Amino acid sequence: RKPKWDKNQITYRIIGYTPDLDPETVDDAFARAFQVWSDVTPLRFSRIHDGEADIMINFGRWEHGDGYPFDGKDGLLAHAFAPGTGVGGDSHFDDDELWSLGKGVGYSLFLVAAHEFGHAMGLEHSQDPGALMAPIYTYTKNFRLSQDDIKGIQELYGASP
Ligand SMILES: [Ca+2]
Ligand SMILES: [Ca+2]
Ligand SMILES: [Ca+2]
Ligand SMILES: [Zn+2]
Ligand SMILES: [Zn+2]
Repeated sequence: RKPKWDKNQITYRIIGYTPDLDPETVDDAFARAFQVWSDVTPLRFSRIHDGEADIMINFGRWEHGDGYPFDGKDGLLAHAFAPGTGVGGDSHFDDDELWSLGKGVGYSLFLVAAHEFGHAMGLEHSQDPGALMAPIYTYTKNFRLSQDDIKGIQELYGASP
């Protein structure tokens, strides 16, 4: 009934950056976001620096060339497409927002990314208020995956070796 990736080897590339954080910190917040899923499944993520990747990462504001617009400060935060060719799997983040690692003021890039990557793997929203896949953003200092999230991703790719 649902679409998923054919093999467990997926590539990704950060083709656009934001002015709000150091490039090395951005690369780290994105890798940490992928690991939350690879720790409970057989999935493997490899970063490439040339050519097109399975999951293209980017930033944008308002219409950015895909029919699905953003909306300035606050409101929508980001979005991702289901497993598919071409644009499928791509994750876009709104740059009218202030990205940080939570706290002071802004939205945690690590938290929003972990959520969008669940989409790129084939997950939908969850009715569980405490789930990472819930539709609303909530900041928490000590993050941990809920049973609901673990149960859904393992249903699609199996459990961790
Ligand atoms: Ca917005
Ligand atoms: Ca893609
Ligand atoms: Ca910004
Ligand atoms: Zn987009
Ligand atoms: Zn979502």
